[PDB]
Order: sequence, then C-alpha cells, then structure tokens
Amino acid sequence: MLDKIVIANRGEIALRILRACKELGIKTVAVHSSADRDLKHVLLADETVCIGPAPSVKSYLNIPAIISAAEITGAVAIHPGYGFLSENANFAEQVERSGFIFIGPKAETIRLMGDKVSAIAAMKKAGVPCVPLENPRHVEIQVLADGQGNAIYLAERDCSMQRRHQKVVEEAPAPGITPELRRYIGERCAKACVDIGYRGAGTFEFLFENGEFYFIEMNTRIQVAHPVTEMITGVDLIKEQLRIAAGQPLSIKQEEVHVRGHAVECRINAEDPNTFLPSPGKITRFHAPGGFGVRWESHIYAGYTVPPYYDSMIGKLICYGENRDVAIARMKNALQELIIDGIKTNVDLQIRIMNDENFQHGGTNIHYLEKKL
Repeated sequence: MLDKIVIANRGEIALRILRACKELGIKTVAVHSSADRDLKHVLLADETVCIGPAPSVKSYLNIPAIISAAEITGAVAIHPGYGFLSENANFAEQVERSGFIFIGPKAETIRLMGDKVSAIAAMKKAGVPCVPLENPRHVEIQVLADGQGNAIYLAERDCSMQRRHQKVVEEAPAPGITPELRRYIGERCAKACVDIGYRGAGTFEFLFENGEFYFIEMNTRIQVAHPVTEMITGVDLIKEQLRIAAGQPLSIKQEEVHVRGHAVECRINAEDPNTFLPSPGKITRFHAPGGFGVRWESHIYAGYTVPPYYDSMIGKLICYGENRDVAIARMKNALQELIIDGIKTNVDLQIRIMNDENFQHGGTNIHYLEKKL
C-alpha cells in the first residue's frame, strides 16, 4: 500500500478516508485550516498540518500549501475527497508533477469531463446516450476503473429528492430499474471508462424519463452518496480508490458485482428549517443512532463547534435493509434516535420525506420535493 497520504479535505469525507487508511495500514496526514483543528479526523490522524486561515480559498483550495504539506511530511499520495480540488485538473496535474500519486483520474480526463462540450462529444462517441426533459428522475451509475483497461459498474443510485439542484436523499438501487436496464446503461458507462482512459472512482449522472437514460455529466471523483452503493454491493469504494492509486489492477470482476437489498441516505445539515439558511454553532448534546443496518457517517461530537466557513452538511445517515420498505422503516427510527442539540438541523424534514406517501411508493421526479415544500 501507499505508505502515507495527505487527506486534502475536511468534515465527514476526511473521516471516511481516514478510516479506510487505518484499515489498510496507510499513515495519515490531516491538512486543516485554522478553524478545523478540532475536526474528528484531525484529532485521529497520525500527523497534522495547519495549511491556512479559515476561508477555503486560503486553505482547502490553496494548492501550494497542500503540496508543501505533502512534501514536508514525506507523503506519497493525496486524496482530494469530493468538492474542493477533487475536480480541479490543475491540482491533479501539479500533484503528479510534484511526484505524488493523485488519488483520482488523470488531469487530462478531469479536463475532458469538466467541460460539458468535450464531455458530451466523448460520451456520444463512446455510445453513452446523451440528450437528443420535464418529468425526469436523477439516476446515476457508479463506476470503478483502474486506468489499466479494466472498468466495472456498481449499479445505480436515485438522487431525485433535491432542493435547488442539491441532493437531499439518495438511494440504491433505483426503484423501477430492472436488471436488464441496469446492465444496458452500466455496460455503456464501463465502455466509456475504457474509451476515455478513466482511472479511479467516478459517477455518470443521467436524467431518466420514459424508460430512457440521458447523460448530464460525469463527476470525476468519489460521490457524497457512495455509502448507499457500498451497502448494496459490499464494495468499499474508498479502499478501492486507494488500491487503484497504489497501482493495483481492479480486484473485482463485473460478474462478482451483485446488488442485494436496498439503502437510503439522508444528508444531515446545520440549517434553519424555516429558511434553509446555514445554522453553524456549538453542539451541546450528541447521540448517534445504532441498530442492524444503520450506518452513521459524521465527524460531529458533543462539544464540537460547526464553523461558519464551509458547507452546511455535517453528517450522513445511511440505512440498509433486505428491501426498500425495511430500509425506510429503519431510517425513520434512526432519525428519531439521532440527537444533535445546540444547533438547528434538517432532521425533521428528513423524517417528513421518509413519511411521504409518494416517496414510500417510489420513483418521484426531480421536481417533487420543492412541490411538496
């Protein structure tokens, strides 16, 4: 394995990456802003480096600071997580120019898929259906490619519950998607990976309407909702990224990828339910939910202050069951068990969505939540 990596991110995803590193025996370097010294993953990391003041512009987006931290600590690779610099092709290029492994695709591939014009042309050439949409669902295909010619798909996710184009609930697999539709669109995505020389984890986002898929964009990084795919396949997507990055060919064949059960993820945000405006502050009492099929992904703890400088998402609750109904029933109970006092959160909204008759039936479109609210 990689001897030592910099986790070039923060919050829940940084903690997610740290855990995978610990499991693989990879040493961790937590780079953090002045406002993030008390992040759980920072406290758990082997080494820590303060890379700048609070604003992201001068810390988590500060390319020379992050490279310098990686050099001084003797790291060999950098994991960008999601957001921040994960899809910054200039960053990928510099990481590799500086002699590090970038845990993600080649810079050229980031540029190719980061421009909508070049992206669509690449997809059309590959055989991925593009827009040639009033009532669509958001359905996305998870892929893994080793950058060595091997590429697999790991079913799909439905992320149609959104507010202002930001996902609120994600689930896997997508309700209504048959093994044959899954195979059709998955094979096309896997081929596209080979054709573009894709390396690492990635997501093909589609609009899905009247039984047809239409490509919107590729996220050339890990996804916020990766855990739902993990629950239904058993594949640890972060460990796979780390293995691929170490130069290991894919250790999973397509025929070894099986969908079993169902998982739902509720994003937990520090926000005023009356306005949906961020509500940072100090958490005074905290209790995580437990139980069979319950997975809580979050850096928060009792006494932790959510700073004002970053995104409002503070955690993700993921519930798995043998079927969709069990997953939803467990989510209902887990959301009720969750205690986050001292700040405002969207837990009550998540409870309402779980209790929604149309969501319980499934297959609601991308416009549903905003119509409901």
